[PDB]
This record gives sequence, structure tokens and C-alpha cells, in this order.
Amino acid sequence: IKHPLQNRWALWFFKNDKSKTWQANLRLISKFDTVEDFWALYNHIQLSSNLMPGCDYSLFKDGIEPMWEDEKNKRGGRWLITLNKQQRRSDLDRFWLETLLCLIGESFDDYSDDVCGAVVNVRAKGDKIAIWTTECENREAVTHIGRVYKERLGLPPKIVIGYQSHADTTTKNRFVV
Repeated sequence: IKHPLQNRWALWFFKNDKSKTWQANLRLISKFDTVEDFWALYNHIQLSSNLMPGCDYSLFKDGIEPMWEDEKNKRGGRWLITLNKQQRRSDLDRFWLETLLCLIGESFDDYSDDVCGAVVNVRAKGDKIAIWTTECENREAVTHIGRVYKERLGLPPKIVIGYQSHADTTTKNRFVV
């Protein structure tokens, strides 16, 4: 018997193929709701550090689209980790896997319901990881998610990460931890 996750999750992949549509390029790879199917997917899909520039991974709860305009997203925002090229070695894959584990393990406890998903953007000018939440005015939820996520990643006190409302998105910060 498999070990159930609290939620059902969807993994999306965007390929950066310039001779294709964006509908073509954006693929829902798989949905899973057990520990065992998570690892089967993770272990047999490409590492982030190996994607071409412009590719994304998004893990979202079943029935939230990885689009800021989604009902569950439009009012929310994201906690942004920005990585430069020196951390594409040490941090990208580690931070992504830790992010995925935060989501599927429900590491934000009583403020789990505010989490929508998470996205990694591989870009030529430095990668991005973000945790997407549902409502930017829920200060207690957003900030708790922020502190727990930043602790989980082991970022040093010298690194301050910001939360932007999707409707704002340089972009101003509503919250910093």
C-alpha cells in the first residue's frame, strides 16, 4: 500500500520551443497523491539545472492552473527566491526539491490552505523559485509561510526575500523575511 499525501498535486512543464505555441509548450505532465508517485515522477524527469533557458516547472494543487489569473491565484502573490549563475550549481536543484517537499509535506501547517503551488523559472539571467499563495491580504498566513520556507531553505540572514502581489507584478514588496 502507498502512502497518501494530504493533497493531490499537478506537475506542469513548460518547454521553450520558439517554433511552437504556448498551448503546445505548456504540458500537465502528471497528477499524483501519494509519496510513491511523487518520487517516481521526480526521479524520472529532468533536473532543473539541466533545462534550457525559458523552461519552467510548476507544481500546483489539483484544479489550480499555474496562472496568476486563476480564481485561486488572482488575489494572491508569491515568495521569490532569486538565484544567480554561481548558485545554479549549489542551490537550484536543492532549493527546488526542498520547495516541492514543503508543498507535498504540508510544512506550513495551519496555513496550508493558502498555498496554491510553486514555480521554478530557468532563465538565461538567473533562476527563480517561488511559492504562490492565495490571498495577499492574509498577512499572518503569508508571513508564516515566508518564515518557514526561508528557514527550510537555509538562506542566511544576509539574504532577504520578498513577497509580491501578482497584481503588482521593479515590483514593490508587500512583505520581506
